Amino acid sequence: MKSIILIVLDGLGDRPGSDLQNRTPLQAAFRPNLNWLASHGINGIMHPTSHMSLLGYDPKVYYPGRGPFEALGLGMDIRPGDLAFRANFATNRDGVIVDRRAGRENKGNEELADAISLDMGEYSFRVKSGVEHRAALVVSGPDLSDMIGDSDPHREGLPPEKIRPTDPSGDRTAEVMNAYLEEARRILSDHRVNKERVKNGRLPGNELLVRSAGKVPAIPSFTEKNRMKGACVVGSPWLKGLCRLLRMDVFDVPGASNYRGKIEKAVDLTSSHDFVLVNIKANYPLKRDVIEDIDRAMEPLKSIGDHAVICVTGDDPVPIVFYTDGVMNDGVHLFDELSSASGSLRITSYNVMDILMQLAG
Amino acid sequence: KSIILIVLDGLGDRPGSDLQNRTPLQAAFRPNLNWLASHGINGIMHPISPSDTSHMSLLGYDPKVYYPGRGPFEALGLGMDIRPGDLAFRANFATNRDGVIVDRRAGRENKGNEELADAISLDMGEYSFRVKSGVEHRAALVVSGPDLSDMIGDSDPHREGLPPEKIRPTDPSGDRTAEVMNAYLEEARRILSDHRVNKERVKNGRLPGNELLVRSAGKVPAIPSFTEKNRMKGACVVGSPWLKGLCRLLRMDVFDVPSNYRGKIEKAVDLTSSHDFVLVNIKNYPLKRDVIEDIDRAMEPLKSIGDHAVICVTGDHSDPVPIVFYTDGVMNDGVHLFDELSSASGSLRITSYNVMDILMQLAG
Repeated sequence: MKSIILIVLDGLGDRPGSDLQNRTPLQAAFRPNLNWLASHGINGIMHPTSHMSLLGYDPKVYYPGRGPFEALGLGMDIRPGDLAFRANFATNRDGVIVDRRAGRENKGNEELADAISLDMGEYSFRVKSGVEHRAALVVSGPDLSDMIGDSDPHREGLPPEKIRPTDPSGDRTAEVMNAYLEEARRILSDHRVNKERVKNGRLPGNELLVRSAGKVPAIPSFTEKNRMKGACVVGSPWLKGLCRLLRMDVFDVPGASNYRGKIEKAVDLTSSHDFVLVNIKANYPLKRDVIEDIDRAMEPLKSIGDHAVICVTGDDPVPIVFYTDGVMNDGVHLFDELSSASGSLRITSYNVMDILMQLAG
Repeated sequence: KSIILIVLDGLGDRPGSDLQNRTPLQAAFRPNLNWLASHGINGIMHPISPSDTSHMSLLGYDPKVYYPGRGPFEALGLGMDIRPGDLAFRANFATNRDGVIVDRRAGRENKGNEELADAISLDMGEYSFRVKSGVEHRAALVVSGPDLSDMIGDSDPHREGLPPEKIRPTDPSGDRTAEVMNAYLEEARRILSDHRVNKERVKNGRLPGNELLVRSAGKVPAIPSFTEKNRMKGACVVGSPWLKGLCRLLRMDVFDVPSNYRGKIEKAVDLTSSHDFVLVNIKNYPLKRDVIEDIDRAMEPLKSIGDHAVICVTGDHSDPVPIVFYTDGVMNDGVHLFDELSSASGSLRITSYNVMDILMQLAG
């Protein structure tokens, strides 16, 4: 049975401009490889995180929630049953939140994240810091519930709130979370980065203010879910992050853009994997030339039809094209927003993975 | 208790007058490394006897057996995944004007090679062929299938003026592999010769890469999992194609953070929550000093994770190196500084072989 390569082009669709003579970047672009794919394949229009459905997981049964999402955004590996918070490094002089953002200071934020990444009891606390005051906290351990309130008072002038239950399933999490917040409180207050800050007249981040608690749900392995072996040629911390949540191997291949390498690598993994998602990227003439680049990097694809199925799709409604060998052509000859609307296919994020499994046999 | 093994790769030794007759390591402001030496066991490790790596024996593999082979290793260095049972060759794109090898390197032209590499990467039923291209004429072929043999010769004749060699079996068990290879190479030279980049070369008075010359056929042996060899789950925080590829060989999870010492160090620390072993590879005189100082800053988190991890730090070469092992309640053996001089005062006198032992028999 054949392998699958699903290539998602971010940004595509777009609208016409009189700059490209009232055509989209996609219809303006010299795109012979994508056009070839179209003429030798089946064609259509797809519409709906769109990336998660594509991978065959209904979002909203499986959507992990904003907390864990941030944690994904900031490197960081969560697991089902883990509790995630969005966090701010903030200032707390004499028991009142004076600046929920610690002036948006960044220096040292990294060592402060580490210093308050720890274990206590059966529990494990991970903090990682992003841009300015932004940060994420991931807790893991027994009994975790997202049925709790926020630490963040939501405005200057209030003390940090004690976490409260919400409903009685949260009682444990709250007791545990208030005890962690205190712990982090002293460590933060005592750290040299912050003693440095007061001296030099800067605002210290001596509170980790947490909010938007979200529990990571069931989420079956990629294998469990789709009984196949999965790889992502993805650059972007959250996709890299999500792919690892579902246990698919990840490969970056960046540059010192590198479309060629991402396609060539995705073709390589065809040897050792059943399914390879490769995610592309994200002024009109420029948008055009970028597509023309992308198309040149796609020459490998026309010849693996005997051993892989190839899907290209964008990410309201976006073109989609399916090619493998022995596929009967739709009658569509170009790949773009108009011409592809004459395709036989009218599908949804969710049908993609099915059509892919069938073309593969 | 998890293990983080930090290999300081290319550890500037040999004293220099510039640093007042001290080493880069000895002159570097090293409080974190030194902290570990104070709170731990110290000594000198002798990397394994007679060779591009001592990393292999740290992950607990005797490099005498299951060294992959020069073929596989080339492929490994171009970022190609290999698995047990594949055949791997070093390769050159070459010019072949009517049956004779005229330039064994296609003049070192690189432009368009990767597309040529692609066009001759293909499934021919039960066998699969993957060619990736490197700097200049440099290439590798990996071939996958049932019962390949490396008991075969070379397609490369080693000098200009001769024809490409048909592949001969060097023993009865390579007769099948030779039949497959010769047909593939004939198929390949027909694809190449007709490609647009080679046509746009003869057109433009350049040297076409119309021939794949293969040599050093090597079959990647059985090689246990990392879990199979060591009975734990491992990850590598490494950049560097060869090392990443080997890590995928051993079936460990590979992670590449991209001078992000801090970030590699703290990714390793985050991985200790879900992996029992994590390998981390870090790659004039005052500048070398100032790098070691930059590395030392990155190791700040390590100071506080000994309650649930074991930290080890050594060097490697690019000749014995310093090594320090730390965890909670280890029993400091009296050395206070990390460098190739003061680490000699420590208790430990060991080889790369011994490292797994000290680690795992120290994590409980």
